[PDB]
Amino acid sequence: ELSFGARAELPRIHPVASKLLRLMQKKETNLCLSADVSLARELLQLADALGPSICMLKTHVDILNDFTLDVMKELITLAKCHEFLIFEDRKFADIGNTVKKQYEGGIFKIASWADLVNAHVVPGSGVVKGLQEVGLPLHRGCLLIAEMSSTGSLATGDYTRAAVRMAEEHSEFVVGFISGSRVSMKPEFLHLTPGVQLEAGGDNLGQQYNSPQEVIGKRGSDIIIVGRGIISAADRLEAAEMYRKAAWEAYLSRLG
Amino acid sequence: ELSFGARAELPRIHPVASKLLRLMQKKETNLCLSADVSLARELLQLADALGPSICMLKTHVDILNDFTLDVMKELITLAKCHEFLIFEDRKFADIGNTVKKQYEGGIFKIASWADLVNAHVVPGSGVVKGLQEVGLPLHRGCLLIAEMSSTGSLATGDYTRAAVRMAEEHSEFVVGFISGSRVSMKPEFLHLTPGVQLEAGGDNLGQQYNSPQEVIGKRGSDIIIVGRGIISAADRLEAAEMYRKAAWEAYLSRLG
Ligand SMILES: O=C(O)c1cc(=O)[nH]c(=O)n1[C@@H]1O[C@H](COP(=O)(O)O)[C@@H](O)[C@H]1O
Ligand SMILES: O=C(O)c1cc(=O)[nH]c(=O)n1[C@@H]1O[C@H](COP(=O)(O)O)[C@@H](O)[C@H]1O
Repeated sequence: ELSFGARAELPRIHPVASKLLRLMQKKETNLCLSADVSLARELLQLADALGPSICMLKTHVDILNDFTLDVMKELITLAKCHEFLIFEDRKFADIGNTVKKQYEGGIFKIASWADLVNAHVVPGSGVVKGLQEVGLPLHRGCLLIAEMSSTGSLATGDYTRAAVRMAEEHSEFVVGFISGSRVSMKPEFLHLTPGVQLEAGGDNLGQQYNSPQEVIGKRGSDIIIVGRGIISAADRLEAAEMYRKAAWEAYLSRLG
Repeated sequence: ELSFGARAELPRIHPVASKLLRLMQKKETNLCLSADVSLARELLQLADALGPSICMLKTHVDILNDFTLDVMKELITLAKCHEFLIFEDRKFADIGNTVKKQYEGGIFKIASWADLVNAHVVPGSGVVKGLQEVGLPLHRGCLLIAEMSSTGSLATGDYTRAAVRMAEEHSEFVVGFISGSRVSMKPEFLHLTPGVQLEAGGDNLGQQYNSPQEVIGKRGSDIIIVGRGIISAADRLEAAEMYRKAAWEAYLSRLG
């Protein structure tokens, strides 16, 4: 098993994956903040304060009440300052012809500011082809949703295998997965795992939590995605540091 | 098999489904326009001119370059004038806690103007529970994506059966499906079928077309969803009338 720094140099590595893996090793962080807030001011204050602690800030641009492209300009300034990627968790899931417009256009112009986006594999490989026609020219990357954290998820068995095949057949653009575990044996591919908290539990709408030690250490994922475990805490900086140290040590102990 | 008018009166019918079925029978239309345009002025001119020909106007609010809530106010005025429902084809596909905010909030406030939305069933029933916590109080309906029109679709076999079970277990809010065929034997549930053109063919990004006669007449669906077959035509009114007459006669001939 290679370190994040060594994976950053693999011959078939995507440039976006390389950039991410380099800053993970430099900063000793494999934490992605899920910035699930409705106010631009809170998004930007979290990005600035937690920037040093995170490898990635995950957005849902569509829940931001005061979205403007200028808010995202301010977010990019912080991403460059503190060295983290921006991941818009848009979960594209339409035919190729539709998702290309949803990615490039509308009010959000997601491709103009998001290093990474993700997509469901249920519509077939046209979802990836449509996205890649915008994303490849704009030097972006994509994650495929191979497993989900929610109760009743149908992303199991043959579905997960189909997501891995689709990623591996589109390595020019697909850099990894949203998954609960290592699903690809190819080290060029990032595994990002949501549904993470230090304590056992869930929410009232099907979210299920596992710990950083379980998903990084036992299940072999690379990055933890954490929302409420940080966002709902009083001191979001110390919460981010707890999650960072948990995920980083779990990674180190798997490397041996 | 019951007429649309008789289905509108079924004991377990959802109010949104009833409203739709009534106006389908009154206007002799089972055509949903897929208004896949980037300009508000073109969206509203199509809604006004084609309103009399359609039972439903399907939006992708996220590809509209000049979206404002006022554009949607003007769209509702036309929907009320010409009697059609508004369906935002957002394909919600996240955990319940996330989709409730994506449905109610952000810039688009989808629940404030959309009669219908749709959701993928891949995350489990939490996607429906989250949406229904916004949609039930706002008297809205939801369609579940049981089958998809695109090449390589994984929405087959057990997946389609899971979508039908999920719809049937959430009949307070789920009024039907996006499907290629009749998938539910319960007549209270609408079947809407995209991937429709009069001529054989497809697009370059995995879209596959079948005719109105095939999907309404042979496959037993209720409503055709048509985008480019109308939108790319020079005379979009006559194109809409051709699709309306095709879908309506296919429906009548199945009734006998
Ligand atoms: O794509 C994701 O990040 C995602 C996939 C999934 O399987 N589960 C999942 O929870 N998510 C997202 O990750 C975040 C989880 O947030 P918390 O449950 O608050 O930690 C939310 O923004 C979800 O939309
Ligand atoms: O939800 C849908 O309407 C949808 C599901 C699906 O399986 N296939 C499908 O094409 N659609 C949508 O229906 C429309 C099809 O448009 P045309 O291919 O131009 O007729 C697009 O807006 C798609 O996003």
